[PDB]
Amino acid sequence: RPHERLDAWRDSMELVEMIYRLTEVFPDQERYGLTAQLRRAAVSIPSNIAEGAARDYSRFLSIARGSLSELDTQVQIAARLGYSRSEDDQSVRRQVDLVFAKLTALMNALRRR
Amino acid sequence: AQRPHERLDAWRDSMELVEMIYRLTEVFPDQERYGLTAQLRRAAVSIPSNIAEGAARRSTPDYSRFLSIARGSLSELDTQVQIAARLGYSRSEDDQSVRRQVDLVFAKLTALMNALR
Amino acid sequence: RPHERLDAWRDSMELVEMIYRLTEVFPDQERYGLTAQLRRAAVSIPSNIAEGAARDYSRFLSIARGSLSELDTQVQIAARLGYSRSEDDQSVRRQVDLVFAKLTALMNAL
Amino acid sequence: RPHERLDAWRDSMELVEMIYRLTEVFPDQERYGLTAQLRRAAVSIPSNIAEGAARRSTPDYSRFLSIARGSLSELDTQVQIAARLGYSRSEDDQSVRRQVDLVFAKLTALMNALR
Amino acid sequence: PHERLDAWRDSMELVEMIYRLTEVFPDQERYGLTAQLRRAAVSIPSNIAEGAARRSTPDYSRFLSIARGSLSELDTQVQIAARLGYSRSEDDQSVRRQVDLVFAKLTALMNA
Repeated sequence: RPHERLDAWRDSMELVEMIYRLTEVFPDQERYGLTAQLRRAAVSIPSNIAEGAARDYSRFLSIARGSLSELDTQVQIAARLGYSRSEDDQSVRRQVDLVFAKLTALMNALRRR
Repeated sequence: AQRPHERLDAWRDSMELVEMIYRLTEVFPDQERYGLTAQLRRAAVSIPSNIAEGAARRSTPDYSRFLSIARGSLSELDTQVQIAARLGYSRSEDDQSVRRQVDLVFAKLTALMNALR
Repeated sequence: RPHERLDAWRDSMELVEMIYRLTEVFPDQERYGLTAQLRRAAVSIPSNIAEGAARDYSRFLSIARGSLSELDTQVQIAARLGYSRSEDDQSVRRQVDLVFAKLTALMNAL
Repeated sequence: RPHERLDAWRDSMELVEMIYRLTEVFPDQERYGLTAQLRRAAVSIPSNIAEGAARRSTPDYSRFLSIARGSLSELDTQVQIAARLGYSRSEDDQSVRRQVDLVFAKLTALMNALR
Repeated sequence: PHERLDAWRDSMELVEMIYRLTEVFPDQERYGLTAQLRRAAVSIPSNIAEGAARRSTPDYSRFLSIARGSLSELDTQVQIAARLGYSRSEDDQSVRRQVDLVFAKLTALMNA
C-alpha cells in the first residue's frame, strides 16, 4: 500500500480519528446532522489521497483538499454552536493546518513531476 | 490551512444562516427532529461547506460546480423554511429574519457565480 | 423570487402539504421510512423549480419532474400496502396530475 | 397514465411492492440500511419508465429505459446480498428473483420495440 | 452477466465480511459507523452491477469509479474502526486482504 507511506495520509488519518472522537460528545440530536457531515468530510481526505497514489493523481489530491476545507468549515460551525470546547477546537484546527501543509507540499511536488 | 473562502460575503452570510436555522429549528416539534429539522440543518450547513469546497478547487469550472451545488442547497433550505411555516412549526417573526438572510445569501452567491463568468 | 408567481411552484408546494397530511397517519415504523422518502421527494419538486426559474432552467424542471415520478410511484406503493385513506390517495393522485401538467406546460415554452 | 398500460411498468410496480414487503422481515436496525438501498433501487425502475414515456424524444426515452435496467440490476445484487446475510425467506428470495427475470424481459422487449 | 466478473464476486464476499465485522461494533454506532460501513460495501457490487447492465462503456467506467471511491472510503473506515478498538486484529487483517483483492480486480476492469 503506497499511500500508507505518505505523511499527508498518516496525518490525515490521525485527523479523522480526532474528528470521530470529537463528535462522540456532540448532542445526540445531531448524530445524523453535523456529526455525520463532519465524519463524511474527514473520511474523504485520506480516502482520496489513497485513490490518488493508486495512479490524475493531482485531481484526487485536489478533491482531498476541498474536503479539508469543508471539514474546516464544519468544525467552525461546531465551535460556534457550542458543541466543542476550546482545547479540542484548537487541537483539530492545528491538525487541519498540518494536513494542509503536507497535502500542498505533496500536490506541489506532483505538479513539478 | 489557507482559507480564501473565509473572505467571501457569501461564506460569512451562509455561516450566519447556519446559526439562524439552528435557532429557528430548536422550537420545531420532537416528531421532526430527524425529519424536517435535520434536513433544514444539513442543508444550511451544506451551503458554506460547498462554498469552501469550491474555493479550494484548482479550476474555475470546479469552483462554479460547487457554488452551483451551494445555491441548490439554499433553494431546498428556503422551500423547507416555507413548509415549516405552513405546518406552523415556526414563529412568524424569526421566519421573517431567515427569509431576508436567504435572499441575501442568494444575492451574494449569485453575484459570485457571475464573477466566474 | 420569480418562481412564486408560477402555477407549478404554487401547486408543487400545495402537494408538499398534501403529502405531509397523507403520511402523518402512516405506520410509525415507516417514519424514516416511506414517510420520510415521500416528504423529501415532494420538497424536491418546488426546490428544483425554484432553482430553475433563477436561470439549464429546462434541466432543473426535468429534475423536478423526476422527483414527481418518484413521489407518484411511492404514493401508489403506499396505497397498495394499505397505508393511505382510500379518498386521500385519489386527492394526491389528482394533485400529482396537476403538477405534472403545469411542469410539462412550462417546460414546453422552451 | 399512458405508461400505466405498459407491462414493463405494471410488472415493475408489482416488483417494488414485493420489495417493500420483502424488507419488512429485515432487522429493524437495517432500516437505513439495505432496506433503504433496496427500496431506492426498486422505486427507481417504474419511476424512470414513467419519465421515459413522458419524453417526446425516443432516444431520451431509451436512455431512461437503460437507467431503469441499471437500477433493476442494482436491485438484483442487493436482493442477493439480503439472501446471503440470512435476511429473507428462501421462498421470498425465489419469488423476487422470478419477478426480476420477468421485468428484465419486459424492459428489454420495450427497449427493442424502439430499436 | 456481471455475476461472472471477479470484481463482483469478490465485492460480494467483502459485503458479507463487513456485515460480520460490524455485527460486534458498539450499539451506539449502529446508524452510525456501522451503517456507513455496510452502506459503502453494499454499494461496490451494486455499482458494478448497475454499470455493467448499462449498454454504454462511458457509463460503465463512471460506475466502476464510484465503486472504487466507496472502496477507499470503506478501507479508511475499517482502519478508523481498528484505531477506535472496535475490531479484533485477525478480523481486521482478513478484510484488509480482501480490500486489496477487490481493488486489484476493479483496477483490472477499469483498464479494459
